[PDB]
Amino acid sequence: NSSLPSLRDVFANDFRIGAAVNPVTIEMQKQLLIDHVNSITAENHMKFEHLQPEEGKFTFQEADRIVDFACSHRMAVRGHTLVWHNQTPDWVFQDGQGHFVSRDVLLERMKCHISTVVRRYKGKIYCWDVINEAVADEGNELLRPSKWRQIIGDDFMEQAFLYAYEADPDALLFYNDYNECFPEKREKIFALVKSLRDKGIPIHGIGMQAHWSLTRPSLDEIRAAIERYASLGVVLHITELDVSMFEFHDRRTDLAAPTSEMIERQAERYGQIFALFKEYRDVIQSVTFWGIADDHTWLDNFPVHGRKNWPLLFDEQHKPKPAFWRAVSV
Amino acid sequence: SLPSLRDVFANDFRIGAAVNPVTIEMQKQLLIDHVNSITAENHMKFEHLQPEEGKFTFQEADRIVDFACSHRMAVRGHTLVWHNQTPDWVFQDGQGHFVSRDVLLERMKCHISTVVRRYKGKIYCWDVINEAVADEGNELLRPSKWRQIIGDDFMEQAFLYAYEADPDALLFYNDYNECFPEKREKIFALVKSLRDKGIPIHGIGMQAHWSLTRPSLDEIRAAIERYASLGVVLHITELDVSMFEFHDRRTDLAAPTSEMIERQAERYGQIFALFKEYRDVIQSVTFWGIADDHTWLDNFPVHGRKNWPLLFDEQHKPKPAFWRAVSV
Ligand code: NA
Ligand code: NA
Repeated sequence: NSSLPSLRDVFANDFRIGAAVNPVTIEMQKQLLIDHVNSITAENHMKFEHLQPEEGKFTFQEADRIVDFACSHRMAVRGHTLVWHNQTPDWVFQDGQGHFVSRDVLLERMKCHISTVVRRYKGKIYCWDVINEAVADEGNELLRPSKWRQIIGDDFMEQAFLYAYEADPDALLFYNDYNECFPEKREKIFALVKSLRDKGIPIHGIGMQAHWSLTRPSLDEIRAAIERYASLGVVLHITELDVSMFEFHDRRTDLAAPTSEMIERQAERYGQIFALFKEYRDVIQSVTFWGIADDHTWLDNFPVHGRKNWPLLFDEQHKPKPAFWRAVSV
Repeated sequence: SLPSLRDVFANDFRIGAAVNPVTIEMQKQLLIDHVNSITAENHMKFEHLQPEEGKFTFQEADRIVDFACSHRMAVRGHTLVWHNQTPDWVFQDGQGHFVSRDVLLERMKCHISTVVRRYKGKIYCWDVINEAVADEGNELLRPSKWRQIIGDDFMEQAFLYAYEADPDALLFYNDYNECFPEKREKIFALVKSLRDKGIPIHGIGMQAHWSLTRPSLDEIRAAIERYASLGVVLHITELDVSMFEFHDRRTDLAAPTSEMIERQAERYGQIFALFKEYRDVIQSVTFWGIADDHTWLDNFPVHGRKNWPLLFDEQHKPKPAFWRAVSV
């Protein structure tokens, strides 16, 4: 590593380079993070259930440790995430009686959470994934079902963005989602963000999660999605990048190591992706990987529990993989 | 489908490889995919072209030239007059005594004329004189039989014979350790002297048999500048980056270490950035091979010790060095 290029430095004129972390991986992967990144996202500890597990019980200790680490290494922080259909406790939607709460009560609870969390980190966190994954990932409807949407109505997203803007009007506010380059879902995401900007809602950016495979989305699909979203005038962040060794249909559990062909194709794929991101450096301002090295990745247990995946630029011993050298040489 | 080296550097310089007929077959697709210049590693040296007086054995050189010409590759001719790889007959009479100056010039002229005329129109440049400057000491030139018999104008004569045989060729002085300041100044003085005398010497060949740390980038830049100030063409003729420092004769390693691989990558990125910077004065960069399955450094200076000096590995895959070189 002594003579290795530093990712944040190679890309200094193009975009920030980020990693998702938690307090345990900050300790386990500390030197890689120090050597390579200039942005951090909490993998889990700024989600609703990890910040307000019971009403009026806020548990900021883990998030605080992550922000302290970033600020002491001059790293930016992306806040992830305020309003999502997952990892939100049931209390949020329920009354004492158990029944679903009203629209007005859920809006009050949404405003209080957003206000308390965003004001705590104002001046340290420069952007927030305000809405995560509201667009349908299947079928013909625009929006996924969720209790937020069921109880408030379809303007729940408008309200979330307005509450976050009031809490920190200097933050950049994002709509964040995955499968963002598949054309049908891209058109839904575009339509949604267009309609919010067309009402004056303070949505400043689109977060492209980029939970990609070796084959999907194609490079033409990524190009088309970057152009489509940039044409709205928003900022783009690539927010959760990883390149899975398995396609969505491949649910094998038996592989104890990637083949040479997988390792070589992943290297080619990461070179191709970074060349494209560099080509769109005027609209992409940050690329965050959902991790930093193959000793920790959510893809070990998703979408198949208990297997192993090798999705990042560094291996389990924190050494650069063939993908690293192609990524940094674009 | 990787970037092609000749394409990456199309606006900067040719990209070459040393070959022989066995490595053209073993590395054929890498050559076709990457280079636009070829040098014969061995088979255009005097002992491989005229092993006995009047016996010319062009078959292997012809095969290398045919390959190049069939793939739109230039050819650098290597080498006409050198103290190495020249048969004993050249300097001897029938009674085994050394021949006179005039007989050796006749032999030098006959060899150069026959060899250069055969490839005229196909080979665009020649390393006419190889490695004439000394290692150490204050003496400018190393002793050699060529120099002993003819006198110090042997180089002047070789260049005039080569020019006569093909006035359209670029004629080079080629040498190694070309960026060490003491040797650099001798090479400068020698070429300057020939040039000012009107000798048709057009180019300096910088062999660039380098290590991970020597010469320094500052040494390489000074040498490029010093030689370019002569007004000659510059070719990097025999580039390789040894995983061992020259005096390191260690034999214990079966594979490059991660540190070796990563330092070599940084080194090759530094060197190509510098070459690119000096694109105005450098017109070709040839490596002394193309992939680590064949390299003279596997047996020099330690016989049978493997080295890993080039941009592609033994399986013809790009190394970290490839990616940093093309990144510049
Ligand atoms: Na940018
Ligand atoms: Na040039």
